Amino acid sequence: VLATKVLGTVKWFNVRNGYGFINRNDTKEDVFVHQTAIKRNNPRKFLRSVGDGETVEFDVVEGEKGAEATNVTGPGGVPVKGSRYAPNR
RNA sequence: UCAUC
Repeated sequence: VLATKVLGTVKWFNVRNGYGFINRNDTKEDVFVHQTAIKRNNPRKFLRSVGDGETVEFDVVEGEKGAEATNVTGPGGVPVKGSRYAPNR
């Protein structure tokens, strides 16, 4: 873990490919986010996702190809909103 | 991992 409970804005997230990027609000740098790194998914949606432009809170770790987000939630640990491309329950 | 579901 390189940083804990960092706030960020999802740059974009591709539901079909299962990944995207988050822009850190502190450093304004992008970090990779994989679908499996989402800790609190939207219980009202199917599939694992975050939605473009959403505010998220996460840890930062060193990944294979640059820094990565893990333990992704909404701010204060609440569920994420998820992607418009992820179907609703 | 910069995609364009």
